Amino acid sequence: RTFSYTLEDHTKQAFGIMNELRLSQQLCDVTLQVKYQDAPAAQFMAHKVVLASSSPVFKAMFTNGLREQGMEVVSIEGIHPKVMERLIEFAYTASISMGEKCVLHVMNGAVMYQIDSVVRACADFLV
Amino acid sequence: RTFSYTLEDHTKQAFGIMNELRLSQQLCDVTLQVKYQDAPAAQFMAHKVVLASSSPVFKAMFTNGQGMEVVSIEGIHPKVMERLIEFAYTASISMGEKCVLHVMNGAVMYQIDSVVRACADFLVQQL
Ligand SMILES: *[C@H](CC(=O)OC)C(=O)OC
Ligand SMILES: *[C@H](CC(=O)OC)C(=O)OC
Repeated sequence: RTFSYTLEDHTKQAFGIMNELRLSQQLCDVTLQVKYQDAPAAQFMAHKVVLASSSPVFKAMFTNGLREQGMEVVSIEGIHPKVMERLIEFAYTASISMGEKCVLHVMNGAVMYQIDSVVRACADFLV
Repeated sequence: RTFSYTLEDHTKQAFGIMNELRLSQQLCDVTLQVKYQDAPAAQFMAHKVVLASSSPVFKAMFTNGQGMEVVSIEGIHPKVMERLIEFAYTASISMGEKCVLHVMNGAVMYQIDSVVRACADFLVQQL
């Protein structure tokens, strides 16, 4: 015989504690310090492989070129730090929430990182 | 207003992506050297944050006292460790009726309860 088993919500629960390691700052190999014009500078430590799984350009930033081992500090410009936080959380919890006055900026931030499931969610909200 | 959105198929897609990354040895920080009793020694590369997301033992291992790490693994077979690692990235596992005990023992070593309870429920069928 051949017995097979598939835990359905495993990916839901596995992502649940990958978010714990991000908040507890464990196993992190990238630090996204993002500074925006007329905005307080911020820092978000995350995991390269889990951000690569949610964004093709996050995947491209970390897979090619000469990357720093251990932990790589990445300077990011162009998006507000309060928008990058919305994107990183979506990459860890598969959900995103905000007010009606920021869905435009979050859409532009999600287009740059090609998180297409968010650019279509922000588009369906504005219709 | 308040915008909210949850992509349901996200965690399934993201795991399929970082499964492609482990099959191409990108963004990996582990080399699991499996040394069993007179078995052909095999090696498996994976991510600390992914193995920690599916195994409490792997979480306690990688979160203690950086960079790339090579860990020796003994007491487990390469093919049952390979099946456990594939479960971490695919949430699925498949064995033969003659290998259900050697995988339940491998899963009980790393406290992957979902695989343990499934294999233990298989043995009570023929009992
Ligand atoms: C928007 C802030 C936000 O999205 O809160 C969830 C913003 O930064 O204004 C430009
Ligand atoms: C081998 C099953 C086994 O008993 O190894 C511990 C196997 O099915 O490989 C796919």
